[PDB]
Parts: sequence; structure tokens; C-alpha cells
Amino acid sequence: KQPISKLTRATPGSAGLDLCSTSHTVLTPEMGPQALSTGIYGPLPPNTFGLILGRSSITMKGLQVYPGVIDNDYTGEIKIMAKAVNNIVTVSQGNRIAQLILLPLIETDNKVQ
Amino acid sequence: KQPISKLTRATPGSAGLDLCSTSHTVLTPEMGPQALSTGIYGPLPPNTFGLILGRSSITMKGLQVYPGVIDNDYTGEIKIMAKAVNNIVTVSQGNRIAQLILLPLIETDNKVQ
Amino acid sequence: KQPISKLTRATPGSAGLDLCSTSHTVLTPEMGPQALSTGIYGPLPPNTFGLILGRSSITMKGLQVYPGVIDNDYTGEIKIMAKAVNNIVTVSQGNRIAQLILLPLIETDNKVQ
Repeated sequence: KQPISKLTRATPGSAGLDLCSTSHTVLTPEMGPQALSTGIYGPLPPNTFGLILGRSSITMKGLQVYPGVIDNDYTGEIKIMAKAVNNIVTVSQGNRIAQLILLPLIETDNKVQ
Repeated sequence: KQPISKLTRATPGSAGLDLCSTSHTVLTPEMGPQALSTGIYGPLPPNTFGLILGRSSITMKGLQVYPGVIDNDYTGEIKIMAKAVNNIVTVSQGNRIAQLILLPLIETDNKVQ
Repeated sequence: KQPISKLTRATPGSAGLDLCSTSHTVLTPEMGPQALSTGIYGPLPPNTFGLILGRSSITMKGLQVYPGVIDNDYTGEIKIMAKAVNNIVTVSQGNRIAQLILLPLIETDNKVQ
């Protein structure tokens, strides 16, 4: 288990922290959404939530990442929800597949239930 | 018609306000995107816009929610744009399908047209 | 090459700046993700990153836009990553296909690598 503070940013202007899967990824179109393990765990900095999105090179190779929302106080593993679009898609362990974007968590008066 | 202030947050750390459909949902892959009615209406708090995203349990069951963007002064019904990915997907009325995330609306000098 | 400052907002409450393709768009489901040229170039205002999302009318016509993330200091062309979902999708040059949403780029202590 590693926290998000261990994640790296490709460059200072990068919106996102890079996410890789811990295992070799073979996905076929008939499989439908698969949850890929990262071994990276919440929680997030105070007053922030996380959004998991694909990288564009990976999207273009036909690996779709479904938007993932990570709550501020989630302490579980961050997974990448991924689907092969058209073709069989393979991603080697340790290749960047997704990115974690941190966004402000706006407070509202909505009830909690 | 109910406003977004009636929506509930699963927990205080939840990024999103829960959205359900008002009707029973049967979706097949051949149907393509369907707009699911929530009976919840804009507008949004000042200086905010809304982003509609799927929940991860629902994504993993093969119901994809296409990112929805809700403008700050939209006064219409918030709908969930949904597609069955691989399999026939059923969702009972009142089961959480999507979430509304509120984000800051940054002001720019871009022209309005 | 035009900068994002030339983009227009449909209304003052619009979250997003409108994006069109520079060419006629014919997309079939078997083609998988295609990168549509906009002729609009980064970079983004300081302390912001960009998120590219589809418009909802276009989503509903069966043209899916994959979430695109634009880094703050990206100076290349903003492209729209698009896929025909179910049906052959045509979009005429100059019809709005996507939108660029500007979001705050939160600073973290994460390493840069």
C-alpha cells in the first residue's frame, strides 16, 4: 500500500498524477469493464476529491478509462476502470494507463444520507 | 421538479450528490445513448457548474454514464446519459446511477456567442 | 493556430468553451478512437488545466468524446478524441462537437518525473 503522495507528476504543468497497473493487462472487447489494481490508496488532501481519467495516448490505442471519482476520505485502493474498445488491448505492468486529477471539494448544505 | 438542494450526499467526504432515475431502466447495447430522467432540475449555486458522472459500482456492472456538463444557469431537468456497454443492463427505479459533482466556474475573457 | 482566447462561450453561464473540428467528420464504430483536429492550441491560463468533454446533444447522437486532459503548459493542438458508438456518425465542419472546461490546478508536493 502506497499513498497518493508517492505518485509522480510527469511535469510541473501536468494536471494529473500518473497511475499504472500492478499486473500485466490483457483486455478484450467482450470482457466489459475491468477494475485494474494500482496498489495506491486514498485518502486525498483535505477539501479535495479525485478524478481518475485515461491518458490520451492510451485512449487512442483503444483502451478506454471510465471516469472514476475518489472521495476525499476513501482509504481503499484506487483502481482504474478500463475497457478494450474495439480490439484486444495489452498493457505491460508499469506502463502509465490513467491519471489522478485533484479537484476542490465544494461544500454545500445538502443532507448526508 | 425538485432542485439540487434536495439531493443527498452519501457521506460528508463524498464528492458527488446521488442521482437516480425516476423510472425502471432496461438498456441494451444496440440502443445507444439514452437520457434517463431524474426529476431534478438546475440551476446550480453561483460560480459553479455541474459534472455528471457514473458511480463506480454501476460502471462495473456495464452501465456507462457519459460525462454530462451542467451549466450554472440551466433550469431544465438534469438527465443521465447512459449506455449498456456489453450486456443488457437493468436498473430499478430509485437505485443510484450517477452523481453530480459541483466544480468552480472559472471566469475568462472569452467572448459570449 | 489560434489560442484558446479565441474560443467562444455559448452563454455567460456556460461551463465550457465550444470546440469544432476543422474538417468534415465521418466516423464508423469499427474505426475506434479518432483524434479530431481543432486548429486551437494551448497553453492555458496560469494555475489551470483543461478538460475536454462532449456536448450532450452530440453524445446523444451517438458520438462519444473521451475525456481529454490538457496540461497547463501544453502548446500543441487541442484535439477531440471521438468515437462513433453504434452507428455511422457524420459531423459537418464547424458544428460544435466538444467543450473545453478550465479547472484549477491544485499544487501538491508530489515529485516531478
